[PDB]
Amino acid sequence: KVFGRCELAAAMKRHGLDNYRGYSLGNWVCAAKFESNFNTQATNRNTDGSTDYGILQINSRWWCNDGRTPGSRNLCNIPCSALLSSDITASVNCAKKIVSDGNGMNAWVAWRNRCKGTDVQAWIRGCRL
Ligand SMILES: [Cl-]
Ligand SMILES: [Cl-]
Ligand code: NA
Ligand code: NA
Ligand code: NA
Ligand SMILES: [Ru+3]
Ligand SMILES: [Ru+3]
Repeated sequence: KVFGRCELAAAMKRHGLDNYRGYSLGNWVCAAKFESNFNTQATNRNTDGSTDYGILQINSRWWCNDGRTPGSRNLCNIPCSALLSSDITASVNCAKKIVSDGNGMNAWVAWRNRCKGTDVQAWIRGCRL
């Protein structure tokens, strides 16, 4: 599923991501924009052999099981394919664990490089929320 901007903002809010660990909704929408262009089916292989999955590009090195990332963990206790669903529940619940791990949203390199310190509220501007 390719979400609309305001559609994803609303789904993220319903799932409790708005202001989760202090990160306003626009931060999450901005991260999803640059990680996946709002496409739940996005996958990308990393140089270390792990793969990133879903709207928030969650990595198989630590967070989900894909059966092909040696020495990895599955800290969200989910198959990585669950992060590709049109229903964002699995991605949101796993993202909550990631953002609580110590470094906040810096876990998402694209958030740090493209959203952090910008006017992230623009990503939810105009949305009925
Ligand atoms: Cl915001
Ligand atoms: Cl980047
Ligand atoms: Na957009
Ligand atoms: Na894994
Ligand atoms: Na594996
Ligand atoms: Ru850690
Ligand atoms: Ru930890």
